[PDB]
Amino acid sequence: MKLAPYILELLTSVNRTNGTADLLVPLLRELAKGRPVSRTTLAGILDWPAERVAAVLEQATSTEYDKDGNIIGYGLTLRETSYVFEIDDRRLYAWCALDTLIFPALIGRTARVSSHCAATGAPVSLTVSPSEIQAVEPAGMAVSLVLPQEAADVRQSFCCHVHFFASVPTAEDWASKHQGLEGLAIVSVHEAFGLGQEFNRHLLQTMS
Ligand SMILES: [Br-]
Ligand SMILES: [Br-]
Repeated sequence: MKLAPYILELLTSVNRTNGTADLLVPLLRELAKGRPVSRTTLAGILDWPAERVAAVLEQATSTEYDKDGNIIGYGLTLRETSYVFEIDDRRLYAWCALDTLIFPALIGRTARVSSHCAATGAPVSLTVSPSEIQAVEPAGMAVSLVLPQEAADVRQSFCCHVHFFASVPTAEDWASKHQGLEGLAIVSVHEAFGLGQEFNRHLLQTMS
């Protein structure tokens, strides 16, 4: 289907005033190491004053912190979710299915991704590299999409509705009971991977 509306609103969400756009890729590569990331440490990687890191993170209200106040989660997270994202034998997590498709290209790693079907609980897994997906199991895997909401925080408006499914027909039966979500749509995991590629392409080009 025509996914331009999802690309557009996802980009608008990160390019929004005080958006995450320019800190997102450096933060994700830092979290991919598997350790908490201090705000001060992130500021030096970015060469931003502390107040700028703070304003971005303050707007990103779903950012996850540990007991020491360090960053442990923003899309990619050290805190368990339904989306397992394993790099180099380190088990990390992601906030939603589409995140697992986007991150490999941004952090330059291949991930073994696993979850369960949101409609049936069936195990699903695949290998996501910067350029391709492989070992899609089961092969007909599907993803749900919704329209990101203006100014809303991404995780409650978008992430918590963006799931893996065992198949497009299973997913479409599930969707038929959730028509109250804005712009709900079902795509194959391949089409979702293509959407994330377009997101990443716009993201990287709009980066200093
Ligand atoms: Br369209
Ligand atoms: Br995002």
